[PDB]
Order: sequence, then C-alpha cells, then structure tokens
Amino acid sequence: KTFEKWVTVAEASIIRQKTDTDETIDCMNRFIKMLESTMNGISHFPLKTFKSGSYYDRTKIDYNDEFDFMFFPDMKMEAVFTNCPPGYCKIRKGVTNSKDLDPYLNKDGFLVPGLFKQAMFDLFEKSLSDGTFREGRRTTRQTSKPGSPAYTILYNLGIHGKRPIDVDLVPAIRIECWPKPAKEIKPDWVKKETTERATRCFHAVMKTYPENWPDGDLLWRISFTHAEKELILHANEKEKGCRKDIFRLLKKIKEVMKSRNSNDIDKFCSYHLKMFMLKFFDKEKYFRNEMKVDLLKKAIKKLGESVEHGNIPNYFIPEDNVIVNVLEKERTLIAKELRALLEGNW
Repeated sequence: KTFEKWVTVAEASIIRQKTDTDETIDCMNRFIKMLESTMNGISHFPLKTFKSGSYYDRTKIDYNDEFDFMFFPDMKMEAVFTNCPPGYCKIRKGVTNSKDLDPYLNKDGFLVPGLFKQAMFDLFEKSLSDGTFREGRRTTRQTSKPGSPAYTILYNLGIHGKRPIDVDLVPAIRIECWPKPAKEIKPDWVKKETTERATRCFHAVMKTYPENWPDGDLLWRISFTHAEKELILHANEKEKGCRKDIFRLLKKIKEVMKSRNSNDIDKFCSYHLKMFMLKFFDKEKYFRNEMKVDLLKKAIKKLGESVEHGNIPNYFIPEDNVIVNVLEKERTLIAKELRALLEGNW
C-alpha cells in the first residue's frame, strides 16, 4: 500500500459518482424553480434565488453532495461593518420605498436575524406543504446544527439504491457590491472578466455569531458563496490542469477522514478546504496534469501545517480565521491523520 495507490482508488470512486449527474441537476433545477414559484405566491415580499454547491461548480465527488439554494428579498438593502467582528455584518434598508421588511427591523433600523429567519423558515415550511408544489410531498425536514443558516430537508427522488438528496434552503440578503472590509482579490488563474463577475455581489446569511458580543444578535455572516462559485467553477479556465482535481481529491480525503473518526471531526468541513484551496491556487503558479499527485502531496502538507498552526484565512477577508472554532483535539487529530495518509497507512 502507498499514497499513490490510495489516490488511484480515490479517483475511480470520484468518477463512479459522476453517473446520473446531468439527470440529477435537472431534477434539482426543476425543484428549485417550482419552489421559488410557490414561495413567490405566498410571501408578502418578492424573492429571488441563488444556486450553489458541488454539482453547480463541478467539483462533485459523490452523488449525495448537497444542493444549497439561497432565498433573498428582491429589494435594495445595505450592509454595515462598523463594530463588527471580521467576517460578519449588520443589515439595514437601502434606497427603497418598500416597507416589506419593516416588521423585521429593530428600533434602530437593523434587520434582526432571528426575526427574519423565523419568517423565512415559516415561509419554507408553508411552501413545501403547499398544494401548488407537488414535489414537497417527497421532502422531509432533516436535523441541522444549532444556529445554522439553513433549513435542511431530504428530497427523495425515489431512485432505488440512492438515498434522498440533501438540500439546504438558506434565507439570505443580497448586497450588490463588494464588502468594504474584503480584500480586492485579483487571482491570476481566472480571467479578468471572471473576477469581475465574482465580485459583483455578496450575500448575508443568518449563521449566529458564536461568541459574546454587544448586539451580537444583530450580526449576519458575510457569505461569499457567489464569488466562491464563480472562481471554483472556472478554476481550469486558463491553464486546464489539475487545479480542480486536487480540490476534489482533498474533499475526498476529508470525507474518508471523517468516516475514520466518527464523532471526533465534527467541525472541519469542505468550506475550510475551499478557503485553503483558493489560497493554494494563488501561491502555486503551475498545475500541469503530470504534477497532480505531487501537488496534492504539497497541498496535504501545507493543510496539515495550517490546521496545526490553527489558522486558515478566509480568502476574501484574510483576518477572518475560518477554523478558529476547530478545537485543538480535532486539529491535532487531523494533522496526524494527514501524516498517516501520506505514509500509506490508510
């Protein structure tokens, strides 16, 4: 047994999962289109959606990779960043004569996450039960983590041999600029126009800030889901090498590592890998297909070192440490497990 050997099997299994990919994306495209149409007949304010996840940015490693749909009011809003911890913001009304969100504003005019969450979750539940959405009968609510931005369901397509699709419904606010505290990214590995599209907007979602903070109940998480989607989807745009292959293999490594350590890796997730990966894409200039396995080795090594050091920067806001909440016991276990993979002991 070697690392190279484990990599070969990992690649074959990733490819095996690619069967029924196009058929699945069309079921899920129909799903979200009908759900949005049902929701816009119930909500007292119009909504739009944004679709993301590994099926849409083409880094899918398993049929059951999840689908993320954000739902956001179709009106102008504004994000504020003063007195906010890195990676978080507050939300207020922009230039808009709409009073549709007024009942979710506190005395000072801030959109209150827990009030807007409860209204959006109530809307989701009503829409998935509604009679104009025949697919909602195939849906059922799944447990999510406390404070999660997502209403998580299982969508049973009825495919024998395949478990239901994991779907996150994420209430969100769309802000149509780049966040003031965010780095002006200029990756050299996508075209200038792709970076232009990636930085067109961001979204704010109601992940609860986990630490003590005055008015912390007013904090929203800055979400770069749109920009992340643009850059990952188009990562082979210029060189056409193994950039997305290395990302896919790192996600597989994480999935197997979690399966090797049932409840001891509950915080490390693909989002942390994505932030790590984007920074690796900047540091590493060359990604020839023939370099694949060696660059994966160097990526595993820098990742282990990052996790041990305990800091992986948010690619768009470098002072946001996205693994701050990953505790030492888990970080120590991750690095030890990455060392054992490289040495052929998996």
